[PDB]
Amino acid sequence: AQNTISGKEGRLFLDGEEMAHIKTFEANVEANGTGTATFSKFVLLMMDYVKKTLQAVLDDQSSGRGTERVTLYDDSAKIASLDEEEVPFTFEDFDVPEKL
Amino acid sequence: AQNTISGKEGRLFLDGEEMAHIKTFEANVEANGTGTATFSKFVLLMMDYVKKTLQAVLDDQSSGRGTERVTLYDDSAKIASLDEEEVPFTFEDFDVPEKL
Amino acid sequence: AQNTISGKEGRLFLDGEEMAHIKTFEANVEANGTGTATFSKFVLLMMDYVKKTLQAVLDDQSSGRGTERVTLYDDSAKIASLDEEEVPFTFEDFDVPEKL
Amino acid sequence: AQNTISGKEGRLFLDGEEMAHIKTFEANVEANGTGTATFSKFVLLMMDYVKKTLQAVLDDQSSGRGTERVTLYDDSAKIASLDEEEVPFTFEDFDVPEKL
Amino acid sequence: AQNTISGKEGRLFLDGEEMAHIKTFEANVEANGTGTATFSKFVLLMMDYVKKTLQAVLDDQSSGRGTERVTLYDDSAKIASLDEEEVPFTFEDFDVPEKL
Amino acid sequence: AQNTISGKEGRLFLDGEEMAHIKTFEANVEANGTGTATFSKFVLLMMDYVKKTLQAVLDDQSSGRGTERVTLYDDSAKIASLDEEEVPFTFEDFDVPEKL
Repeated sequence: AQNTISGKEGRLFLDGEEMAHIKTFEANVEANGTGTATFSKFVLLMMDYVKKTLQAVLDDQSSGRGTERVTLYDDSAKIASLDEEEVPFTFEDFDVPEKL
Repeated sequence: AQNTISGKEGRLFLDGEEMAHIKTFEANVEANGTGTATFSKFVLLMMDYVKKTLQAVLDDQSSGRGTERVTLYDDSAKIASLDEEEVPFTFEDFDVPEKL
Repeated sequence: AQNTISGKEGRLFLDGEEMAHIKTFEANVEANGTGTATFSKFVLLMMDYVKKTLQAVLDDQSSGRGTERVTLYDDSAKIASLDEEEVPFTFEDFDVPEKL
Repeated sequence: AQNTISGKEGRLFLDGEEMAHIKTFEANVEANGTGTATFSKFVLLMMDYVKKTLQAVLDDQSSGRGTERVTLYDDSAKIASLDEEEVPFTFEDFDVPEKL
Repeated sequence: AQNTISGKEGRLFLDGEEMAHIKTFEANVEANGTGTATFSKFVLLMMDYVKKTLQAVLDDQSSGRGTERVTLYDDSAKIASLDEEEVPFTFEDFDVPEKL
Repeated sequence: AQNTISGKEGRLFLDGEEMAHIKTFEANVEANGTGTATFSKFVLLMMDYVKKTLQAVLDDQSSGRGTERVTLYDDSAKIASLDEEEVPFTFEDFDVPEKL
């Protein structure tokens, strides 16, 4: 429900390579969880990777503090990706390490 | 129904520590009541606290007077919070102490 | 139906005390009638009063003339008010005394 | 259907007295027909009259020509009017006499 | 479906007389076809004529080229027109003769 | 679902001739796939061709990289096209060759 989490403009890295400037994304801590996000070659490349680390900028308007980075630590999908924009994904842990 | 109450940008304090710059929130005096509100570490931290004092700025457009502060005095939720943005909550008393 | 009536920014007075800067309101001559309106301490105070004279500025776009004041002459509600924003109310007479 | 007709800001006259600056109105030649329109004292006064000549400015965007005046030549309603804004009405003839 | 066609601001001529500055219109090649369009005296006059040549400016955003004129070559309707704005009509051929 | 792909302002070429400045288009890798897109003479001409190579500018907001060109390599439709704007189509391969 409101146990949601989402963040503006982000980038996902496959073991070090940036692979898609993923825009709006919105997860759901179930810190394992499910979520969704919308995303050139590189990006798409990165997507195929996350299919098989998404580091964005948190968009909590409440601003309990200010604005921090959010990372989302951690095959059908792989095939769907062979050709809507809201793609599903399932991180295994989330985090808000630094401010900004 | 219209026995509602809501306020723009607010902050909730857990025994003295600010823990989430909670944005739009909207309660419902049943001054005990139920409500909802949408909210980094600190904020989220504060949320886990209110789960187990929300002091915002009233947004009554009628402006019967001007603009005053609203405080909302005073586990499943705690678990939901482990990972939408509209979170539920149940204050035990509300108040409009000062103007602004 | 169209036998409606409504007016922008208004104020309701309880025997002389202003008690809520009530924003948008919209009545319905049945000049007795029913209506609804959306509304700090003072305002809320005034509300508890009207629960048990709303003088606003008419918002008829037709502008058959120009812009005049509208007054709305003249317990469950009282209890609902102990904690949505569209509150119901039932004036016993309406009026458009002066221009502006 | 599309056999409609409507015009921006208008005024209705009861045998010579302007009685309501009626805003958006939209009729329907059945040049007798039915229609609807949304509309201080004077205006409301005029309304009670038309209940028992609406001269506006045509709002045909097609602009087959330019912009002309539209007049709408020629009791339950009377009672409804004792207290929504879209009021019904039934002209007995319409016209687009002059340009502007 | 997408075998549609439409064009901004246009004018329809009855054997040489302009008779309505018809705004947005949208046809459908079935180059015979059906369509709809929304449209003072003159315009309305022209309408009664087309009831019994619509030359507008094409609004294809794809801009496969640029912006060209569209003409639409070539009684119940006649009666409906005696008093909504989206009127139906059935051209017998369409065309995009010149650019602009 | 999110295995979608779409791109702003594009142009489709029939063996070398530009034939329609096709605006918004949105495909779906099933890199063969199905899709839809909305599109003067030339454009329409090109359309009749693709009916029987669409090269646009990718609109991935995620911006995993920046902004690259997207090409979509490779009769009922032909007939529908004889007269809505969202036309269907079925590319046989997609591509994001260069940046921009």
